[PDB]
Amino acid sequence: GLEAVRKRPGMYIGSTSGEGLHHLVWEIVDNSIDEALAGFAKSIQVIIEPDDSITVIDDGRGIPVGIQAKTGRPAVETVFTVLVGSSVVNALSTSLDVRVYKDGKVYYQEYRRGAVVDDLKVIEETDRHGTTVHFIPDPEIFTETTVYDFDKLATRVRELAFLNRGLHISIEDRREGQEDKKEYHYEGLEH
Ligand SMILES: CCc1[nH]c2nc(Sc3cnc4nccnc4c3)nc(N3CC[C@@H](N)C3)c2c1Cl
Repeated sequence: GLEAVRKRPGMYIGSTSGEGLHHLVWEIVDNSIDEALAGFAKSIQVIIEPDDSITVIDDGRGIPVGIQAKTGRPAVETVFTVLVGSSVVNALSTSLDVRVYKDGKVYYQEYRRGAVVDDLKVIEETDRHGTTVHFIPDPEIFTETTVYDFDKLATRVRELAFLNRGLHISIEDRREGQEDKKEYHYEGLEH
């Protein structure tokens, strides 16, 4: 399964250079965009964390957490563990954690180099809804660079806001000595 992704990442993300590093972000962001298209997500935050890890936060419905008859596993686990790019991001990260905010509960699971740490667990109560995915790209895969380009991300985030008119989407850099944030929103009929 995902071991094939770790051994031939070039076949899944096109490059293991800086281009592939940035592709990981879009693979997660695209899923949040799909949930905006479904009509439920209204805002997406992309964050470059101080350690060059990535957090993507949306306010959609939250990935389904119920057990599937075909797998006997929660749907959210399958999203990240079965090879449509979320599992690819998981495989090529040292760690990925998902929090699903749904029906008053926060459901949490984490993976390490693609492998499950523990069963999905309720860790908190919540009044919000959505999905938060955080990942640390694997330097064993991204041997050229693990350092993100804020302008590169910002440029595409702006493009995505335009193509998805009505969406709120932001990009934030939390790295030392260069903290920045840009927020984008193109108006619909209310304009
Ligand atoms: C933060 C990134 C994110 N946000 C996400 N938000 C949702 S919300 C959602 C999507 N589809 C549904 N279909 C049926 C019922 N509930 C749904 C909720 N789903 C997700 N899935 C599900 C399948 C795959 N596209 C990933 C994601 C993902 Cl990944």
